[PDB]
Amino acid sequence: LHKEPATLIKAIDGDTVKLMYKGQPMTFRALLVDTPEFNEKYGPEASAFTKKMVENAKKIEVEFDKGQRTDKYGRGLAYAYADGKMVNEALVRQGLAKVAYVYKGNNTHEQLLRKAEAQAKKEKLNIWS
Ligand SMILES: Cc1cn([C@H]2C[C@H](OP(=O)(O)O)[C@@H](COP(=O)(O)O)O2)c(=O)[nH]c1=O
Ligand SMILES: [Ca+2]
Repeated sequence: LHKEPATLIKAIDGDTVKLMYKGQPMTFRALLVDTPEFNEKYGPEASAFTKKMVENAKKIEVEFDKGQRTDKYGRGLAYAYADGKMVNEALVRQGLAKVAYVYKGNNTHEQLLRKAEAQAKKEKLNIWS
């Protein structure tokens, strides 16, 4: 896989963000994770965590996996990075997202993310508290 440039347009919630990619606005959905909706427990915390990460980044990148690049709602499906740090992993590591939506052929980072989830669960963080 390879990282590609994007720029922040607007934070949306814990696992979606609006980015400009190849010059076009798109809503991205983070691969392999599920944050609570804003109306659910830890939803506002997941939103704030992703907002801070993408707003403070000097450099955002997206990395597509090997499979589907957009979902049925037209959202981009990618791993998002903020100054080299994976958003998807960081949410899981902090107990603000569960590993989820693991479809065959877009699952390159699945075991990296599951290792982060096991760590957050051991630490009883957030969703795992
Ligand atoms: C993360 C992800 C979601 N989706 C679809 C599955 C779910 O469909 P349904 O809307 O029919 O439940 C939805 C979950 O996204 P959200 O968690 O953003 O609601 O997005 C994919 O198709 N591919 C993916 O990789
Ligand atoms: Ca969600």
